[PDB]
Amino acid sequence: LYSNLINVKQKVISIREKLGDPRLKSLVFEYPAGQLFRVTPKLKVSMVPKNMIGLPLDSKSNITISADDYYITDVSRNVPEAAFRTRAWLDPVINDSGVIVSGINCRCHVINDKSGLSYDLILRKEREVRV
Amino acid sequence: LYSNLINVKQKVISIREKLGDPRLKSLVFEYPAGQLFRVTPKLKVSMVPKNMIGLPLDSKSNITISADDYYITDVSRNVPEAAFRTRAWLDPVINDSGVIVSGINCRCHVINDKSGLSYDLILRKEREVRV
Amino acid sequence: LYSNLINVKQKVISIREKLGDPRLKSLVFEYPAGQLFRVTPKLKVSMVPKNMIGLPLDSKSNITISADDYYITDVSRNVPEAAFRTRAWLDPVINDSGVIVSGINCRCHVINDKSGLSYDLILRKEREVRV
Amino acid sequence: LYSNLINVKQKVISIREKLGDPRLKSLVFEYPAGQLFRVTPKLKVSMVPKNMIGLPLDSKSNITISADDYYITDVSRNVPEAAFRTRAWLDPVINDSGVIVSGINCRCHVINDKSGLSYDLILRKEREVRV
Amino acid sequence: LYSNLINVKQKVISIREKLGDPRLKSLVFEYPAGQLFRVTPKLKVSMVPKNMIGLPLDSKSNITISADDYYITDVSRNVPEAAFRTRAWLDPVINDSGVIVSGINCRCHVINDKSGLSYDLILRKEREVRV
Amino acid sequence: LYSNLINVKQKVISIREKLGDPRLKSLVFEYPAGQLFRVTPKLKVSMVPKNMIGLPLDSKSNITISADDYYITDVSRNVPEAAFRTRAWLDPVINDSGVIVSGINCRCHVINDKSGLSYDLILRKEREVRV
Repeated sequence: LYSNLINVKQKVISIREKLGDPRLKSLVFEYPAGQLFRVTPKLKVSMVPKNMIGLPLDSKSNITISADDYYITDVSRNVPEAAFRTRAWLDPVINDSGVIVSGINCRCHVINDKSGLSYDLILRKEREVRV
Repeated sequence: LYSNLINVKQKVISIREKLGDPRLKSLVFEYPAGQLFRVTPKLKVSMVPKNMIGLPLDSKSNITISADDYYITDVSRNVPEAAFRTRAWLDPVINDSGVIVSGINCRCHVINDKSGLSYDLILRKEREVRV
Repeated sequence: LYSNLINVKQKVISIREKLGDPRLKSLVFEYPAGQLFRVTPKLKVSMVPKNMIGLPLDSKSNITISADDYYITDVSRNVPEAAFRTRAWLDPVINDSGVIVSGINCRCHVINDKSGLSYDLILRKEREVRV
Repeated sequence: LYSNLINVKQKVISIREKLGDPRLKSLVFEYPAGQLFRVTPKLKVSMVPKNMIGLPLDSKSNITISADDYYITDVSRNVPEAAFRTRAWLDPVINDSGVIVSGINCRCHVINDKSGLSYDLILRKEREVRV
Repeated sequence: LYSNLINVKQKVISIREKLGDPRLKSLVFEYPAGQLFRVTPKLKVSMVPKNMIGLPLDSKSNITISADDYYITDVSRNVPEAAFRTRAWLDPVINDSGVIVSGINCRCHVINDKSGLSYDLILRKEREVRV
Repeated sequence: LYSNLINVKQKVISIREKLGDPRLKSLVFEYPAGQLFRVTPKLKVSMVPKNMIGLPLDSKSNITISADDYYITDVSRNVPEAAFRTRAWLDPVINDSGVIVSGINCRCHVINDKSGLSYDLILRKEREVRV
């Protein structure tokens, strides 16, 4: 069916969090304009190693940076597609208010959507991060 | 035989649309001069990730673009070959008239025709799109 | 034996034409000086995708072209070797005379002869074609 | 569980040191500010071959160096993550004091953390080493 | 033993010539200073495709050439090693005298000697050939 | 154990020399300062093909050379590690004295030590050789 398949995939994946593994990271998005959208499972993510590159703002400049990216493997399709056009945060903290203080700032760099029941995406860290 | 094989392939593939998967996208072509040709199955398509490149209009210019392409896997051979020389639209909308208002503009970039009973093609998005 | 093997290979391959597949293309050569040599089987051929390159006449010029090539897989060794040094035509038309009007002009670019009983060759389209 | 799994992995790996193999090297870190953190198992490490490169301090200079790196395969996750942000020493010697005299100076270059129960890391030798 | 193994390999390979295949080419060398050394089996050889390169005499010149090479697979180790330092001829003709009139001129470009009982070598055609 | 394993590996490999194969080459080192260290087995070695490169003494000069390297596969770990920092000779001749007259001069270029019971190394020929 592909409709209940994504939801059952979320239910079966929710077993992974009951086992304490350190690869699990909390991902949040800001899909609506002002407030946040959180992925339900505390999914796992790997880190592709860094590469030393020029600035993406101006490539032919003295300022250079290291591009750091994260590889998120099992992320449900139930999340809105337009969420991927908005900045994402890995391990964020929410206060008493609706804002976030600390976390690791990332932007969706490349989408892999070959599997029909889950997305898989790589997201690049911002050049300036909070923590 | 290869004649009825393409038609039976269309009939068996028409099962995929009865199952609700999000990878299915509607493809239309404009093979005749003025009006449209629609592929029968609501086939699936993947997105190859973007690459930052110079302008194809003038390569050695300040203006740069991102080349975005789509990978259409199961497309029948029953479609006319000359349709591939005309612009294509992914998820288009047809009004009361014969024209299209909105959709994602693409052009056939590379043809893979190794299989004798279906085409497989990658089509590059236009630099300017409607939606 | 390798002598009757090529001829039996031609006989068994002649079954493929009795089945209507669209990958079959008629190849002709002009091996003797003035008249034509036609390969017996209506063999199949794939199209390797195009690449944008400079002119082979002068590489460091403003004029650029797209190199288009065809991959012919099952072609018998019974054809003369020296035929491969002459221009080839894919889907040609012969009139009442011995000349050809229309067809797709190609030249043998690379030979693969690893198999002892058939050639396999890739042939590059001419920069100027008839149809 | 993933909690006792890392500790049992340390216990089973502690068998490797009871067998005398020469690939085993002692790794120490300086995770707290001033004193040292030693990995429990005398784990094995391979040497990726050297490459001749420019200076990382100034790339477009006359001074060039050879980048030498070590590939540490089985290293437990029980070590603090922040230890990887501090210099590491391969085969170090500790005196009567808390300082180290001799050893091979290295810095964590790339982290591979695909396995959920062990890290695997490559660490680049410093340009100036003690021994 | 490796001594009789090469000779038995020559005897068993001598079956291939009794079967008429077109991949068989006669190779001769000029290992002694003035007269010729012929390999015993009429071994087979494939043609790696051509590449357009600058002149090896002067690389940064207007004169360019195409490097054409041949891949000789089954060649016995019984031939002297020093024969490979001398020019080789594919399909040569010997007259009534000890000289050769026609043939395809080649020089040993790269040696593959991984197998302990046969050589395998690629030999590059000379820029100027006889036929 | 890994201690007797290297010695038994030397004993079992000493069978290879009792069979006459031409890939066996005698390797000697000069690990102590003045006299020689010979590897016990007459191990086999392959030749990686040559590459045309600039001078390693000055890269941006008119003088160019061909880098020739040898791939030594089965070499025991019982040899001292510091031997690899000294020049090596393939097929050397020892006179009545402790010096060597003729042989093929090589230097350890890259070490592969993934296997815990044998080294495997590639060693580059010197630009000037004796024979």
